[PDB]
Amino acid sequence: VAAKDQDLKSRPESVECIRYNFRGFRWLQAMIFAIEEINSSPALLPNLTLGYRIFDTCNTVSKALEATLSFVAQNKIDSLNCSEHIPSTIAVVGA
Amino acid sequence: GPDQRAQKKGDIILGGLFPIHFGVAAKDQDLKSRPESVECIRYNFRGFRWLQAMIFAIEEINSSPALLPNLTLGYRIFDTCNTVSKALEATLSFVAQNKIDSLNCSEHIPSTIAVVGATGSGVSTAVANLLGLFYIPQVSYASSSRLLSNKNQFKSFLRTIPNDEHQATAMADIIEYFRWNWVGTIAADDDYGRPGIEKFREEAEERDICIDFSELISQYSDEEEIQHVVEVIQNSTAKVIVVFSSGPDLEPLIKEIVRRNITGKIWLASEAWASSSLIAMPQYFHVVGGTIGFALKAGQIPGFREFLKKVHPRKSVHNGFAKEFWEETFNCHLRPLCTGDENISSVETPYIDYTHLRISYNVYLAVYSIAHALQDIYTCLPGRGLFTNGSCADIKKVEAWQVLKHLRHLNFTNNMGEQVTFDECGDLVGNYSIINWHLSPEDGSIVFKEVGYYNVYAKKGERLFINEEKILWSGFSREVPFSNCSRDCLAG
Ligand SMILES: *[C@@H]1O[C@H](CO)[C@@H](O[C@@H]2O[C@H](CO)[C@@H](O)[C@H](O)[C@H]2NC(C)=O)[C@H](O)[C@H]1NC(C)=O
Ligand SMILES: *[C@@H]1O[C@H](CO)[C@@H](O[C@@H]2O[C@H](CO)[C@@H](O)[C@H](O)[C@H]2NC(C)=O)[C@H](O)[C@H]1NC(C)=O
Ligand SMILES: O=C(O)[C@@H]1Cc2c([nH]c3ccccc23)CN1
Ligand SMILES: *[C@@H]1O[C@H](CO)[C@@H](O)[C@H](O)[C@H]1NC(C)=O
Ligand SMILES: *[C@@H]1O[C@H](CO)[C@@H](O)[C@H](O)[C@H]1NC(C)=O
Ligand SMILES: *[C@@H]1O[C@H](CO)[C@@H](O)[C@H](O)[C@H]1NC(C)=O
Ligand SMILES: [Ca+2]
Ligand SMILES: [Ca+2]
Repeated sequence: VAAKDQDLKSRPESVECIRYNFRGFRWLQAMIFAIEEINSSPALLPNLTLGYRIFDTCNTVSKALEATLSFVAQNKIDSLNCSEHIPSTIAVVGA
Repeated sequence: GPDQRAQKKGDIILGGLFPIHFGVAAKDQDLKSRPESVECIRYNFRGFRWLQAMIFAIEEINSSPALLPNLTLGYRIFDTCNTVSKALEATLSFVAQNKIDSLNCSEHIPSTIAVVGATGSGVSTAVANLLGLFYIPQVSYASSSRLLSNKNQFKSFLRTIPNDEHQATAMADIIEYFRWNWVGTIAADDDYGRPGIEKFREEAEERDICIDFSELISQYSDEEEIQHVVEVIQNSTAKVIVVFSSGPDLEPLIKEIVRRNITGKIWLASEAWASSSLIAMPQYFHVVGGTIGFALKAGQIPGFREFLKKVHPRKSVHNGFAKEFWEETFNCHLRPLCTGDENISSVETPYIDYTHLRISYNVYLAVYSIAHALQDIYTCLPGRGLFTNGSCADIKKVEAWQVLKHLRHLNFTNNMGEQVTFDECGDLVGNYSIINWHLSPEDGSIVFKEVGYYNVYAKKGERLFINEEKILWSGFSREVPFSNCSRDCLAG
């Protein structure tokens, strides 16, 4: 991330990721490739399609925690406490 | 959110995390059925006293016109049970409004402005990640791991308890003072034990001290690991053992050592178990007697004991923890049926039986630090301010990050006449008190006698003072033991 130190004189804003990791992009493409191959292959899990929601971590705990909070939204609503548009995540790959 | 809480509404809401229990049940999850909730078992009267200290501080602030007039503080306090999962449920409860603002329905959701907690360092680490996600200040009273001094990962963490670096240096100084060079080390396999024991290893390497063994223990350790550690201790010829562990995490090992009746070992304790009731009971004085340990500076809270004695399972409606406290204290159920008429003085528990207030004073100071930050928010001249164009934050519409900014620039005065500030790492500096474990001649319990101190404000090599005339090695002997690997070579 961008090491722009915040003095908290204004409302803090989301940090910015700086350098591009091509290897991580290749790993993400590997995940997508595996999912598509599974969907096409009828031998494994027929009549069923696997989806995905993949985020960025930038080797930072905060970004991965925001993504994880997005992952557990429905379970969070069930435990702590509306719309059913929230998709339940069966498993997470990472980090 | 979780139940059994302690809630009271006010204009501004503070969060709280305290160990009302020692730990959760160890029922394994076979996962053949849907996982249920986990149950906490052992009741911690000391953590309940700390919770009462926070509530007492809040009530004292709410009664004083000198601090935050026309504003009422509130509190929403939960139990952690020394477990990350319970604390994370409570923290998810804390940040519901901010979390739903970031990710994305009732407006009644109370917004926590600051959190007080927690005791452990792993628990504080998890809660600190979650709270620093939203810049909610978190002032802890007992977490002392150096890993929490990293501000790149923990943006909003503050402490009223000193760091553990000076304590490891103090242990090295003590070992050097009594001319030992052949020692052993034990630590808890957590974020508190490992950094401290590594710092001690570095200091001992600098002071020409050899270490025979280095073992790691946990409160969930199986039998195999316990016997491995015990055999490691038993084979070693070193009599001095340095322990960085808490009371709950050290109990199985001490029990197993007592079973085999292993004697003659000098125990150097850290602040976590140097005053712990799970290690300091008179059925182990043949093993842990003569323990040399550390303690924090005490504090004076006038009127705290009287408030502690006003606990009642019916009158105290804001504290949902009073019912179980009464049931455990009197062993009744509301087991004889409770009547709500007895005296807390009748039963001897860590709730009222205490001599100094050290962690409780830490909770007191944390609450007052947040209060003084809010006060500085209130008494803010429009010309000069810490935010953009030197403005001032609206006290009626105060946000958590503004409280964080004021806490980063905080300088106030205690009730005892001392200046309270936080450094760049949000840490606070304090003395240390050396104590030794003696046997009580009358009651038969374990007495903590001060035998010296550690002056952190002095220069290196002059910070330690010990009066060995007051020490009783193994509890009875006045002869300093011998803990060198080899006998000194004579002349020629
Ligand atoms: C145990 O070993 C230590 C070595 O660290 C001994 O301490 C040294 O004692 C000599 C004797 O005069 C001093 O000159 C050194 O300065 C000491 N070194 C220290 C204190 O670090 C100690 O005497 C030994 N104890 C016994 C009982 O033999
Ligand atoms: C830590 O302990 C030392 C020693 O007890 C304190 O230093 C003493 O301070 C008092 C006044 O508070 C002086 O009268 C003594 O002469 C000091 N003794 C020394 C310097 O050896 C020190 O103030 C304590 N630190 C605190 C309370 O923060
Ligand atoms: O960081 C930690 O885990 C320890 C826990 C701890 C300390 N002092 C205590 C007294 C009683 C109970 C627990 C503790 C020091 N900080
Ligand atoms: C301690 O010594 C005995 C005797 O040689 C040995 O059997 C045992 O394994 C040793 N313990 C450890 C932990 O090495
Ligand atoms: C433990 O060993 C000590 C040392 O001799 C002895 O005095 C004590 O009676 C022993 N206790 C038990 C229960 O064996
Ligand atoms: C805090 O204020 C006191 C005055 O009460 C002053 O003596 C001290 O130097 C100040 N400390 C800091 C760190 O600003
Ligand atoms: Ca805890
Ligand atoms: Ca205790």
